[PDB]
Amino acid sequence: QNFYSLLGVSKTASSREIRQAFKKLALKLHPDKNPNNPNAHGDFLKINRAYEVLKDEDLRKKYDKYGEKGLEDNQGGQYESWSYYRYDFGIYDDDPEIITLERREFDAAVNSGELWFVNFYSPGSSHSHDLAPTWREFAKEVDGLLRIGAVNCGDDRMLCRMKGVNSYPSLFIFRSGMAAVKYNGDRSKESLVAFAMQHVRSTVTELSTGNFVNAIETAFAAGVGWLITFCSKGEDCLTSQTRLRLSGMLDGLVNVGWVDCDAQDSLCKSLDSTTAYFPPGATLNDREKSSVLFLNSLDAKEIYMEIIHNLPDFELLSANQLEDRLAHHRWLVFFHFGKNNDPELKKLKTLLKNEHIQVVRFDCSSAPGICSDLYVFQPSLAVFKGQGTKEYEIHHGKKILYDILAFAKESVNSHVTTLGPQNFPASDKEPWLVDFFAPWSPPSRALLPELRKASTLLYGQLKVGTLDCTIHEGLCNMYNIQAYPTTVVFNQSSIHEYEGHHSAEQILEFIEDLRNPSVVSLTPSTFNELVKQRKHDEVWMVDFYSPWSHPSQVLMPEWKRMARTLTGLINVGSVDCQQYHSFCTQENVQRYPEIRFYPQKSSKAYQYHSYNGWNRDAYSLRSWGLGFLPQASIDLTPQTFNEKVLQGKTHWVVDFYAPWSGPSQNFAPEFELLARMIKGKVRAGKVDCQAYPQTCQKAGIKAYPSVKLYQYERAKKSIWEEQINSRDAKTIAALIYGKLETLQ
Ligand SMILES: [Cl-]
Repeated sequence: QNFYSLLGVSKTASSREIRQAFKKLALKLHPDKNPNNPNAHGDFLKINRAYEVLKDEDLRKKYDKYGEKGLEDNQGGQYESWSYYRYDFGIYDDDPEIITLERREFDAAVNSGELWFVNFYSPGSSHSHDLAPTWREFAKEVDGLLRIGAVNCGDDRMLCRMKGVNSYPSLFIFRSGMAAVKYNGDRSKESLVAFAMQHVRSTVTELSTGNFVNAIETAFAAGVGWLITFCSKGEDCLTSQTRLRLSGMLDGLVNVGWVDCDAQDSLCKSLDSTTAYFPPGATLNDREKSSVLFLNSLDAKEIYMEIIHNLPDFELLSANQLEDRLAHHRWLVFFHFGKNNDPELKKLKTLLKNEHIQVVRFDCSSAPGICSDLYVFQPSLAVFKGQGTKEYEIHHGKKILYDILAFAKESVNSHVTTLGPQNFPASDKEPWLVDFFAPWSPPSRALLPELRKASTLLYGQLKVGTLDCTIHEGLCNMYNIQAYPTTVVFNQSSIHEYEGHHSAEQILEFIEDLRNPSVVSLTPSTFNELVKQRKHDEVWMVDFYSPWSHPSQVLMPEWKRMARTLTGLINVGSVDCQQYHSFCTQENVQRYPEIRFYPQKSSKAYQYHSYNGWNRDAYSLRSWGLGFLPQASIDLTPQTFNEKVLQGKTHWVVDFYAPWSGPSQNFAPEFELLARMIKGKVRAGKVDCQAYPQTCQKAGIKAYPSVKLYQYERAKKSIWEEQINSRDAKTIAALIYGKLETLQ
C-alpha cells in the first residue's frame, strides 16, 4: 500500500530491501540535510514512520491487515542523525556476497554445512569502518569458496554477547562440525584468505604418469571427475595456492591434481599453459578428446565457474525408485515437470552428508499422481524425513545454498507437518498449532524456522502444521485469514490466535499460557482441594457455567480478560455445570452463569458472595472482586491531611473523591490495591471532598476522583506534589517507584 509505495518497494520486499530504499530517502531528506524548510521534520516523518512499521514485523502485520487505521500514532518520531544513515546504517546492504545475519537465523545459517566467516561489527566503531571495504573485497574474492557474513552488534547485542564478541570488530569462523574459531590477524584481504584456507578441506595430488592414467581410468566408477593442471618449466600453470582454492571450491565434486610435465615428458606429448577438467570417463587419448574441457585461465573463480556449470545434475529417480525409498532415508527432492537454478546447488550432495540427507530430482511428468497427491503443481523443492514416515516440508524463498541447507537440516530434525485438506485436523480433540501462511510473504518465511524450533520442544504436547494459502486459497478463506502469517492454536473446540513476535521463545510462552490459563478450570474434586481448603489468605473468583447458556457464553471472554488482570492477586476458577451437574447442584447453583467470590478465611466471613450486579463485563467483575480485599488507605480529615501529608516526612498517594461520584466508586477498590502494593514504601490516603470541600478546594481538585502523589525530599525538608492521571494500580505504582529511586 502507501507505506511500500512511500519507500518505493514491493509488499514482498525483504528487510534488506526496505533498509536499502529507506537509506536512499533518508540521506536526501533528513532534516539535517535541508535546514531551509520548516517542514523538514514532517517530511521525514512520513518516510521514517513507514520504515519503522515495515521493519517491525508485528507492526507490519497490522498494516497489512488494516491500513494506517489499525496502527497507532506514536511511531516514526525518533530518528538517528544524518551521519548515522550515511556511515553507520546498512553498511553491507549493497554487497550481494555478504549475508546480513540477525539473531533468529544465525545459528542455523552458520552451521548449515558451509565454511562461514562472519564479521561482528558495530556502529560508532572506527575499527569496524576500516574493515568494511576489505570485507566487501574479501567476500568478492572468496565467492564459491566460503560464506561471508556480517552481524550488526549495534542491532544485535545479545547475539554478539552470546558469541563471545570482545571487541569491535570481531571475526569468527564457523562450521557445523567445530566450535567457532577467532581470527586475530591484521584484517588484510590476503591474510583473511590464508586464515580461511587453513580451515578449508583441500586435497590436491601430484600425479605420476602411472597415477594419472589410473586416476583417469578409475574416475568413472568413482563418479568424480578430475581437474588437472600440467606444469612445465619456463611456462605458467596454476599456482599452489590456486589449486588448493579450487580444491576447496569443488570439494566432493571434483578431484584436483597437477602433473610435472618435465617429469612426465611422454605423457605431456599428447597435450602439446593448460588446465584440463576430465568428466568421469573422459581420457586424454584422441578418442575421449571431446568430453575433456581444456582451460587456459590461471584464475580460480574463472575456472570454478566453468567447472560448476559443467557438472552433472542431481540423480534422477524414477517413480518406482521414489516410492521405494521415500519413507526410509531422508531425501531432498527437486520436483520438476519435463523440460528434459544455481549450479552452486550441486554442492548439496556433499554438504548434507553429515545429516544423511540424500539429494535427488524427480520428473513429475513421469508420474503426475505422485506430485499432485503432494499438491505439487509447479517445480518445487521438498525434504522428506523418512524413518518410516512420509512427513515432508516444502522450501520457500530464494533457492540459495546455505538457505536450502539450513532448511533441510532444521526440517528433518523438527516436527512441522505440511498440511493439506486431506490431513487437516478438522475433527481432532488433540492440540494443534497451525500456521496459515503465504510463501511470497517475507514475515511468513521468517516464521517457519521459529515454528520448527518450537516443534522440537512441543513434541508430545501438540502437533505443529503449516498450510500454504497460495495453494489452498479455499481453506485459508474458511478460517478468515486476512494477513500472512496467521498463527493459530486448536484446542478443545476453542480456537486461540497468536499475536506475539515471530520467535520460538514467545510462541512457547503463548502456548504455555494456553496450557496453564489464568482461568483455572475446576472439577468437583479440585474445587474442594483448592477453593474450599484455600489457605487463610487466598481468595477465589469462580464462574459456574453451562456451555449451553447464552449468558454463560457471553461471560467467558470477559471472565478470561478479567482473570489475566488478576494474576498474583485473586485466584480465578471456572466450573462446567453441564459436565458436573450433581456437584453444581451440591453447591446450589440455580442459574447460569453464577459468579461467586470466596473471601479470606476470617471470624465473620461469609461462605461466599454471589455477584448479582447488572453489568458482567471484565472491569465490573474485577472491581467487584478487588472490593473484598483489605483497605490499606487511611481516611483523612482536614487536620490529618495537613499534619500527615503536607507537613509529614514521607511519601503519600491521595485519592480525592466524592461518595456520590460514580467514577469514584469504580476506582476505590483499584486504589486499595495500589495502597497494598506500595505498603512500606508509600502511604495511601483518601479525602472525602463532599465532607471536606475546604481541603479539596485548597489541594487543587477540579473533579472526582483525583489522585495526587506527595513526595518527601529529606534534603530540603519538603513535600512535592504531582497528579496521577492513570487509574491503573500497576501503572501508577511503577510510575511512583520510578520517581523514588531518583532521589535515593
Ligand atoms: Cl572501536
